[PDB]
Amino acid sequence: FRQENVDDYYDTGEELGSGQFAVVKKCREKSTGLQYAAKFIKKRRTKSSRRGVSREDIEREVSILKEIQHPNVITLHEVYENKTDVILILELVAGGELFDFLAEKESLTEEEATEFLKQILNGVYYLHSLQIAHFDLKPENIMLLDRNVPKPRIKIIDFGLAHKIDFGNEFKNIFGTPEFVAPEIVNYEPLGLEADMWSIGVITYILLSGASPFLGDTKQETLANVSAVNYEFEDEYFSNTSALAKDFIRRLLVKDPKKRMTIQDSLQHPWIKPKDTQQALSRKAEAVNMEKFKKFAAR
Ligand SMILES: [Cl-]
Ligand SMILES: [Cl-]
Ligand SMILES: [Cl-]
Ligand SMILES: [Cl-]
Ligand SMILES: [Cl-]
Repeated sequence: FRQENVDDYYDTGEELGSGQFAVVKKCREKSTGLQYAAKFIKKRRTKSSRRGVSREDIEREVSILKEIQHPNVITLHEVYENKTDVILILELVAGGELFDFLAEKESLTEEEATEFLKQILNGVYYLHSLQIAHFDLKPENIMLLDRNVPKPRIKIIDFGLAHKIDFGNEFKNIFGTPEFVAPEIVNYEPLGLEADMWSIGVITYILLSGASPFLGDTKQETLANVSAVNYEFEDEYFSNTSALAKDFIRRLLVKDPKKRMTIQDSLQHPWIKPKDTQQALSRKAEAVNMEKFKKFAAR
């Protein structure tokens, strides 16, 4: 990584987000005027310290980011390192979270929802073609490049949990968001590209209903709901939903990863690519709107 002072080359500014051991700031490159997002990742530095990320996990995220180039995945521009942090200069994605943008609309049909879902599928299809599992797919990691344009472009971000799956599975404990992780993550079982497909099922469920399918009243209950595949198309939220949409979701929310729909099959599923007009017109049904997001946020 570049062992120089990032401040010699960039002006940094507004914080855009921060988790544990990472903060993301807006920045501008002095030599070009172009804007980026700078992600400062705290290194733990010593193996016995608990005050940061393993420099090896960082190395993994950077090596994956350097390989990927696709219009629905975030681009890596440059990497700096100082004694305390590794700093990723990333493509700036400023349009906000997809679901926040969708919460502003009065109405959304299934057909409209698939135009955004298809961009997610396209990005994940690229990743899985490279045998890369993202492992942290959830609404907050699905951003918009520009929310004003007629067809906004989706960017998948945050490759902090992403792994190359060269053996078909990896045996590592993944600490993801309970609502969105697959049962094999909850149960500390071997993990593959299939885990992303589960997360896509959860995102799609929310995309049509405004409700979270496995969200329980305690964190452990949510994890148990996931492990038991306990969800329902509650008629309060899925009254309008087409059978094709429910079939697409049903084929992703499957406990056995080997029986789950693949990214390739999901792109060929009739809900995504209708085979006749009867199928296509069933996607005129209502997806999520402004009132469904607020009906479930009321809990
Ligand atoms: Cl938000
Ligand atoms: Cl990270
Ligand atoms: Cl095992
Ligand atoms: Cl069901
Ligand atoms: Cl299959």
